[PDB]
Amino acid sequence: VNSFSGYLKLTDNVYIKNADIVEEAKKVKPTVVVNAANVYLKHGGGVAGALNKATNNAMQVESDDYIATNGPLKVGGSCVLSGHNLAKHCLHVVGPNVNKGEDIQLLKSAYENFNQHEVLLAPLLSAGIFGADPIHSLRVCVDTVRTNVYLAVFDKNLYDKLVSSFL
Ligand SMILES: OC[C@@H](Nc1ncnc2[nH]ccc12)C1CCCC1
Ligand SMILES: [Cl-]
Repeated sequence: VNSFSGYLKLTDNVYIKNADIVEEAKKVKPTVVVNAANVYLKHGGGVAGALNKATNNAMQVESDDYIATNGPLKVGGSCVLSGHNLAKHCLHVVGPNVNKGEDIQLLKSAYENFNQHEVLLAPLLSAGIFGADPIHSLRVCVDTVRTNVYLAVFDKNLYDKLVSSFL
C-alpha cells in the first residue's frame, strides 16, 4: 500500500492520472520522482523547467555540478540526484527528443531506467516538448517498466485520449 490517490489502473504495475507532476510530488513526497531531462541537465521547460522552478533552482545548481564532474548523460540514460523539496530522489531520465532528430527506438532504453526503482512518480517520456506521440510512449512504458509506476499526465484532454485509446 502506498499514498498515491485517484489513479486509474492500466496494468498490474502501471497507473495513470491527469495531474501536475509538481503538485503531485509536493503532496505525495514520493521516494522517486522522474524528470524528463536532457543530456546537459538544463532544466528550461516542460516537466524539467517546472520541477526545477519548484525547487527554487536548487535542482539546476546540483545538476550543473553533476555535469561539471561527469559530463553529459546519454540519450536513453539517467542519473539519480536529490529530490530536493519534492521527493527523496529525482531520477533524471533522457528520452529522445524528436525535435532534435533523435532515435525514437531509444525510448525503450530510457524507460528501462525505471526498473532500478521499486516505485516511481513519472511523466510520459519523450512526450510534450520532446515531440514524440504520447500514445506510443504509454505503450512503451507499459511494455518496458516492470516496477510500479504512477504516471502524471498534465493535459486533461490528452489524459482522456490516452485512457480511451489504451489497449
Ligand atoms: O513528458 C511530457 C508530458 N509533460 C508533463 N507531464 C506531467 N507533468 C508535467 N508538468 C509540466 C509538464 C508535464 C506531457 C503532458 C501530456 C502528455 C505528455
Ligand atoms: Cl512537456
